[PDB]
Formats: sequence, C-alpha cells, structure tokens
Amino acid sequence: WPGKRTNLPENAFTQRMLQECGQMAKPDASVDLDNFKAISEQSPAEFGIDSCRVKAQPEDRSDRIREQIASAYPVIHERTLLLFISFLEHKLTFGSEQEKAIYKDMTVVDLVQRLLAKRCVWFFGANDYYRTMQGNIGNEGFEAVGTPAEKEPLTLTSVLSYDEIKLSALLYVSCHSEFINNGSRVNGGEVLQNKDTIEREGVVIGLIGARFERPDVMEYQDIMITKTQNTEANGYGFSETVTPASDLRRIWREFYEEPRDFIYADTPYDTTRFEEVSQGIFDHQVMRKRYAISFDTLLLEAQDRAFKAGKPAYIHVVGIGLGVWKAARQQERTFLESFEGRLRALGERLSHIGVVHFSWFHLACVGSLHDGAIIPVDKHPQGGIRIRNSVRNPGDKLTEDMLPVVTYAWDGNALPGNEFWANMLISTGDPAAACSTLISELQNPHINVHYMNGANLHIASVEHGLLHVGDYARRL
Ligand SMILES: Nc1ncnc2c1ncn2[C@@H]1O[C@H](COP(=O)(O)OP(=O)(O)OC[C@H]2O[C@H](O)[C@H](O)[C@@H]2O)[C@@H](O)[C@H]1O
Ligand SMILES: [Cl-]
Ligand SMILES: [Cl-]
Ligand code: NI
Repeated sequence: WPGKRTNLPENAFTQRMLQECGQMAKPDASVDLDNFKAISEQSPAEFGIDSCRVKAQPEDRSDRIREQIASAYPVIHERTLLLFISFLEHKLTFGSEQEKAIYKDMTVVDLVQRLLAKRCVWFFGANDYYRTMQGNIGNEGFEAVGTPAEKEPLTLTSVLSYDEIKLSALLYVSCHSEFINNGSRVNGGEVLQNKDTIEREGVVIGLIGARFERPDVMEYQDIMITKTQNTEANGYGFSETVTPASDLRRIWREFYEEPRDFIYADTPYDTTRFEEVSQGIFDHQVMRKRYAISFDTLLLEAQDRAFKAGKPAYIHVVGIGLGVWKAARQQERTFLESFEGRLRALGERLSHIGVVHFSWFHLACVGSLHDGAIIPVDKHPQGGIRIRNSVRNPGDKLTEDMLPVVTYAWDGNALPGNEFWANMLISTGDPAAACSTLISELQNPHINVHYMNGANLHIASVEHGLLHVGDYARRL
C-alpha cells in the first residue's frame, strides 16, 4: 500500500479541480541573484546567522546557486493531491462560515500556496510555541482557528487551522543546495576552512513525520485510539445523520483506504497491529500507510533528481517522527517495514537509486533492511539498491560518484528550520538542516517566491513518476 492504480473520482468538483491543474504551466522566470538577495533582506522573519544565506556564498558559486534556486519546488504524493481536493469539497459543504468564505474560490494550487505562505514562522513543542507571519508570539490557541470562536491573532486569514496543518504534514519541499558544513546535529552554522571533507552540494528534502504530542489533532486522529477521542460523538466507528466531524473522518479513512475506524471499546485484541501506549492504543497498520506516503514521495523524488543528475542517488534517511515526536516503542520497526515495502513495490522505477542510508536508527535489522544488504531491482544498472544503517553526517564526502539526497525532519506549520527562526540553532534536525544548507531561503515561500509556490507544485506518481502538477493532471 498504496497500490499502483489510482481511481479518478467522477464528480464534477474533482473533474473541475483537475482541469484547472491541467492549465498550469511550469514557472521559468530567469533567476536574478541580486533581486533574490534583496527580497531576502526584506523577509518577515529575522536570521540569527548569515553563513547559510546566498549573500555569504562565494561569487564563483553564483551560477550554480542560480540553478539551485530554480530547482526548488513543493511536492506531494498523487494520493495526497486527491485528498486535498476532497478536503476542499468537505469544507465547502460542512465547514464554518469562516472556512466556507476562504475556500469558496480556492483551487488546489491556491490551497497549496496557502499551506506554504500562511504557515507559522516557527511552531514547536507539545504546547504550540509559535511566531506567526505577522510577528505574534504565544502558546496554543490553534484548536479554535477557523471556527466561530477564532480570535486575533489566530484567525483563518492569518494562520492555518489544525485541519489544514494535518494536510500540510503531507506537503514536502525539495531543492538542490550548497552544503555549508557536514550538517551534523550540532553544526550550528559553522563555516569550514575548506570543503575537502564534505560534498559541496546536493538535494535537500524536508519530510514530516507523524505528530502525536497534541491530543485529538494531526495523525493522532487516525493512528491513536483513545477513550475520549474515539467516540461516536466525534465521528468514529461508523441511519445516522452526517456531521462535519464524521464526514472529515470519512475523507481521511478513504485516503488511507481503511474500511473502518474505531470506537475505543470496539478495538480488536491484536498485538500484531495494536500497541498499548500511555494515551491509549497505537495502530501500526495506519502508521505504516502514513509512512508509505512520505516514503513514496521521497523515493520517486530522489529517482527523478538522480536521473536528471546522471548519477545514482545516495539517500541520507532520517527517522522522521522518531525523535522528539516518537510515540510508540515499535514505531521505528513500523518505519523500516514501511520503507522496505515501498522500495519493493516501486521496483523497476528506482533504477537511479544507489544507496539508501538509514542514519541514527536503533534497530540494526528489520526485514531485509540491515547494513550491507542489497534489495534487488529489476533492470537496475547496478543490480539493486544498497542498504546502510549507521550514523553519518548528511553532508559527509561520498566515496561513490552519487547524488546526495539529504532528508531532514520538518514540521507542517513552520518554515524550514523551524526553531532556527527563534535563534535556536542547535536543537533538532530541522535547525541543523537550515544551518548547514541554503534552504532557509531556497525553500522559503517568502524568499524563493518564484519557485517555492503552489504554481510550481510537483506530484509524485507511482505510474507517472515525478511531474509538475500541470503535466500530471493532463496525463489523467
Ligand atoms: N544527535 C543526533 N544526531 C542525529 N540524529 C539524531 C540525534 N538525536 C536524535 N536523532 C534522530 O533524528 C531523527 C529526527 O528527530 P527529530 O529531529 O527530533 O524529528 P521528529 O520528526 O521526531 O520531530 C520533528 C519536530 O521537531 C523539530 O522541531 C521539527 O521542526 C518538528 O517540530 C530521529 O531518528 C532521532 O532519533
Ligand atoms: Cl554569521
Ligand atoms: Cl574549498
Ligand atoms: Ni540480508
């Protein structure tokens, strides 16, 4: 899961949304480096350091940096695209007055631009410490966004709803970028005397794990089963009138192609699927599917980048969701089970994946994934995908001639780097990635405005590969 075949909904609203996608053209605005740097100096959030910025890079790197800037895009799974459409339909029918008025004329591309542009600058912790684009700082209050009890400064026109942030956890960012240092957790933006020990550049991908810190929102709604959340009143377990909550459960269940969700007392006694945790029950079957969406996007993206680079990809894989967001003891095993599954399902498509390197994992071996293993790939020019499992720094120099594809653990409601923008330069993987690359500008929708935008959305499709959304919709 997911399957290779996607089903096209026949209803007029979906057909119209796809028609509009099929009218989009790829942006091709010439990159003006001086214009970029000026935009960056006027960005609505302050940089604690400049060493990870375009302006601090050598002049002899300007040509490549211009290409890196134009190489950036947001990217979602083809199934995520259909989910976004179904979300718009659901909110236009069941949303509040506040929600209905902002989604009224919104296209798919517009919703994606909103998820990029209206996310907070930072947003971290179980109690939602935040800075909005308008500079307001506080804790909590996002549960009320987009409801008739919403209030300044957390209103739908300014910030995202938790229902939207849950969507945004499926929206990833990718670009080529200079590497400043080896990108260790504690790099803190340090500059090196020379880059003899590191790769000079590569692909950097912001992926987002599942978040369970905050009850009754995000992936907790789908994967966590608790006594207070999983009730008939909240739309679970479904001669009953449809409610907004129950309809929203249905579109997420249909996204995961699950035939039911659960009332707490109705959950089967089955430890191959369910794990008891402090909050209640953790459903590793739906967790595997949520991972599979992220991993499909990553692998199809890495394949496309590597094919255009003319060399195999070396993927630095991090445990998204397994750090400060770790929520179950078997979760890392579900992670690796899911990843092996997608490597095998995608099969011959991954001709240009060379090494998958799991960095900072506690399990040495899950299924066939252990250090030195090779997953065979039909017609792969090197016979298969090499697996590694050991700590490395993402920017370390490669002994093979391969394209480094560096993942970092991001956040659905924060700019790349997240607490980086609160001047916490050493914390989690997120500020470490911002400090050691150019993504704090190149993946920033308020700085890389011509390429990090909804109109440049790309789609990862099992059948059609990685395509700009216009090309993808036209092939449907
Ligand atoms: N010193 C280390 N060096 C490298 N990897 C490490 C280290 N310590 C832990 N890991 C592993 O690093 C991996 C990633 O752990 P995390 O960075 O917490 O990510 P998440 O997805 O759980 O939390 C994301 C949120 O935290 C940020 O604020 C974001 O913006 C979000 O708000 C795990 O395998 C860890 O075991
Ligand atoms: Cl500096
Ligand atoms: Cl050098
Ligand atoms: Ni083996």
